[PDB]
Amino acid sequence: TEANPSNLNEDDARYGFRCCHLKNIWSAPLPPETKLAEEMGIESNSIDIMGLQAAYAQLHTEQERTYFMQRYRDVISSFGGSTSYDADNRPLLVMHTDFWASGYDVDGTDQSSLGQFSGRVQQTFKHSVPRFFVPEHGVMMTLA
Amino acid sequence: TEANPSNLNEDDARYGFRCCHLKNIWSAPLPPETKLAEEMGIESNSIDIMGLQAAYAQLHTEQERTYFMQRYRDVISSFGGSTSYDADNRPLLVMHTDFWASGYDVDGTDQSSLGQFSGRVQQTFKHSVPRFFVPEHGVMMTLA
Repeated sequence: TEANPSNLNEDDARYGFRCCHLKNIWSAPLPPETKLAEEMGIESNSIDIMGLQAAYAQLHTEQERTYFMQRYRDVISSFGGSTSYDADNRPLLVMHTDFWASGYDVDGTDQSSLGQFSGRVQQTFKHSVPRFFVPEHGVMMTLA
Repeated sequence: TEANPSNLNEDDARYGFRCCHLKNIWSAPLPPETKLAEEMGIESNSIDIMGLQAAYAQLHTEQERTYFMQRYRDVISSFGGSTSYDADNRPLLVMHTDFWASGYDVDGTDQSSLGQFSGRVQQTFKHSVPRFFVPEHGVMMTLA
């Protein structure tokens, strides 16, 4: 929530924010506040089995939310409904491309560099956005 | 359970008993003694999860009963069996008809009644019982 580009720090402002590593077991853990146990109160000597039933149901709603419905839009999708991008002010994703960056090695050829190599990665790529209709004034930003 | 027509009160005896309003949220509530919680005892520090399981099962039988199997005949139907009308001494329903009672308005036509109306409801109707076999002596009663 920085208010001005001037509230950003050296690195961020010049290179952009940092993003998440590709997903793996250690970089895609369940949200840190994930419940590991759900307590349910009980009268000194008895337990309301009907309440216990509700308790679970309630928990279920809580979990679903924590695990994958943390964003309003996703909760509404949960019900089988939908939301315009104006509903939560989300930028509209118009096109997403992804590709691997490969290249070649350069062979060292002098007395000491003979048998050495330097990797030069150089990948060509196309990123094409199909004719899009702009309903209101604004910006079309493309990032990498 | 009145024993003699003479044990009936003025209104009842002359006009018949009162019946339930058409079903709606406030006139078709779950039977007043419907369970809102089912307690299950538990040893001071532990709970028998196997018992809890049975507890629910038992409850289920209790609920089903309260909600819709309060009559013997309905419990037996529950098992996929059947009962003669002699089993619980139920009168045999031979024919049930239902219809709406509409009519017309009568227009007022004198100096003060001009522009006034009186509703006269008058509905024609047929109630036909298909040839029925009477197995034993008795009565064929038709009520409205």
